[PDB]
Amino acid sequence: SGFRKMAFPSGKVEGCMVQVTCGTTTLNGLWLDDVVYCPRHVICTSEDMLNPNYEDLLIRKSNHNFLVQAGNVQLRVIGHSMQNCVLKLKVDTANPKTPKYKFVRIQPGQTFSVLACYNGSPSGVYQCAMRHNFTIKGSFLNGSCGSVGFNIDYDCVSFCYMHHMELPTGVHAGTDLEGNFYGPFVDRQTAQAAGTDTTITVNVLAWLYAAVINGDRWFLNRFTTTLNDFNLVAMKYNYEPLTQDHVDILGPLSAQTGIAVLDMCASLKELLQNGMNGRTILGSALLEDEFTPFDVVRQCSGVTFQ
Amino acid sequence: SGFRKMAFPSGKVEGCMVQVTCGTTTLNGLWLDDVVYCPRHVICTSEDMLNPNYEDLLIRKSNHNFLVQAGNVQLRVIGHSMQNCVLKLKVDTANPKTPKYKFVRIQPGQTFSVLACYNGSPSGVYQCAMRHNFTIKGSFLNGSCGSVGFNIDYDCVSFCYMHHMELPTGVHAGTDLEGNFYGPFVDRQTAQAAGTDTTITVNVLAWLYAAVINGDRWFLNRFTTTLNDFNLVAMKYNYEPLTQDHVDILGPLSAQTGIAVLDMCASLKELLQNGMNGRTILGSALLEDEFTPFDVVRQCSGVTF
Repeated sequence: SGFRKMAFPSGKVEGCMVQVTCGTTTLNGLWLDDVVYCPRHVICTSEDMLNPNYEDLLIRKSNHNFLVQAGNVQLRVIGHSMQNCVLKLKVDTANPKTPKYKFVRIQPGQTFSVLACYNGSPSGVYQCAMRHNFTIKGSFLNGSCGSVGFNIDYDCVSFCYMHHMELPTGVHAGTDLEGNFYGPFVDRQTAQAAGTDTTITVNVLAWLYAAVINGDRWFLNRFTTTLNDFNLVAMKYNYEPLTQDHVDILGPLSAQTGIAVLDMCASLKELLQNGMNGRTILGSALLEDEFTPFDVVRQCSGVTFQ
Repeated sequence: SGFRKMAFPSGKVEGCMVQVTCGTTTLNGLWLDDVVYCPRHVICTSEDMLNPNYEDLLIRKSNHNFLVQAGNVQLRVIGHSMQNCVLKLKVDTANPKTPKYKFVRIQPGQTFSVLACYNGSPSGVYQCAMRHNFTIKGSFLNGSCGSVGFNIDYDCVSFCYMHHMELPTGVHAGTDLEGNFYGPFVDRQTAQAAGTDTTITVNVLAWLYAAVINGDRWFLNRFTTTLNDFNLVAMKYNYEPLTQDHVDILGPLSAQTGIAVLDMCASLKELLQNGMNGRTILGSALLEDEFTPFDVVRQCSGVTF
């Protein structure tokens, strides 16, 4: 019993974190095979950060200008290239700790674990959702640039995120491991602000199922609804439209509890309009939207990894 | 910036979990050097779960009654002894991934990370706190017995909890790594029930300071209170009483923000009286009590680690 927000065990990734230094700036890198991956704004200075010329600044850099430390050991750089917003440093040694991995790009609403690091050292791990405005609400202090987010499938690590910057509202923005930003952001010291966010409706439903699985059920009612009636209510409360697809991923939970998806939907729409009656669900006084359906299944059936 | 419920990286503990089987019972064990630790109820059968005589049960076991597997590999048990409610199995191989570690016993309000495991394999990692009724509100399924709680300050792993059982209310009870239960609980399937759970006041106050550090200000007021008057009010909301030691502990955060501890107590008292008015603090719509003053400092100022 019980239900916590839960991250993937981080061991496979802590073996990959290194420290990267270019002049006065030091940040984190991801050492896989013989390549170290890190944000390309490491080559920047404070002077040319309002308008970087990243191709221009790169070639002028020597392979020995980049200093890569893995713990007490130094890594010689024998080459570099830039892929979108990610720098790649070729080193002469393969990482003996490289796990099975693959680079994936995630969809808004999907969750992942973040390994926050500083000076190449893993500091903490936590669970984030890719918000619909393509930010994540993380916890990142100065020097956490280059920290990575990931999921684990069986024994394959899926790297989905690499941290680049903080937005003025305190939310965070980054790229996939191929250097493409999530959302309408750029890595320049310019003025940027996240779009308007929406509740990940399917995640709220999954969380309500997790509450029912755990015996927390005061919100269930006798009513049902349809996609059309629900969505008209959802827009006015700034909720993501519930598609036919969403219902089918909720299938397993709809089976294991005996509450149909449109049945659960009528409970959620009542909570939207009436409120929570000063009560809590799963020890929360707000509708939690950072648990995906797979997160609830993985946690309420005990999937383990390697 | 930002503030999240954060766990320690789990790699150092992942290298230590193994699967321990006795008869038809399988749970998790902790493999450090040449000892594997696990809950001693792994040696119970179904006839010995109301009033098990563990000394009697254990002397009847041979080393070959215990199957220990680290992944693909079988560990040969060469001895066994009992320390309070924890079994210790000596094996012929020290664990090559044993980290630097120690065993500590924690006090209520303290937080730690939990590496939940099944059949010796990690399923996930989350943060917990030891409540004042000496339970934790974990997330455990059947087969999670033997999972451990830990902190990693610097490079030393501090093991402070091993999971033994779930109580009829959904909460969990366990031991330190010396086999002593937290609280009045026993590893018997007899009727047991958690004492009243109080809100961990010093942690709430710490979280409110973390909010101010992060820029939240809407809940501040111009009142201050005495320590006695605050405890009279907070008691009525089932809050833990605040001692002078707690006031000292909040001193550093108090200095960093400029808000006196007793003046933040006045803010908490008002929040209990009016609730949140639909607003949030640090992303939450209730008052969080699972962050220590130490947790707040580590996350809000330099952590590195």
